[PDB]
Amino acid sequence: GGVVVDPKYCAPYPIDMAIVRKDGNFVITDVNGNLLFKVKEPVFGLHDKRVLLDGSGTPVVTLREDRWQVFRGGSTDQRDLLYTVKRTKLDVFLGHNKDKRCDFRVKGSWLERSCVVYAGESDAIVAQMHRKGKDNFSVTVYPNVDYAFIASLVVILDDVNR
Repeated sequence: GGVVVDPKYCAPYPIDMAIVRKDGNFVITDVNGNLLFKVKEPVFGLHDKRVLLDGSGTPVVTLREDRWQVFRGGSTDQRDLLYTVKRTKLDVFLGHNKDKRCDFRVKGSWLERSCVVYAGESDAIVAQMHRKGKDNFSVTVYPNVDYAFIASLVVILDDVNR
């Protein structure tokens, strides 16, 4: 129940995330510094779409906007819809969920660096933010949890703050 984007983005040990900023084009890498994804606006003069790229520049997911849809790779087609995010904090429904139990939810505060992601029908914590051009927080992704999936929520939490 931890695979959302691709089972390949699921490690057997916890992965700490980090955001670094050099119009929301920034990077999320691990805390040692290795780039996990590059986050960018796909079109100049268009702030409602962002794309997560791996280090080869290949699109992993595309987020398109109080409501966001996240798509496979570099697409915005309904046939590539992975999940929808609705603004206790954020609720996450996978594509097949056409109705009203969340598959995941986000609670806590972005500015307090207390974001925590929970699996719906189990309430298991799958990711946890900790307060520390690096931003003032880390996000631990727990084993077998899809870290590309957690990265978009970070992207979405950052979208709401900005």
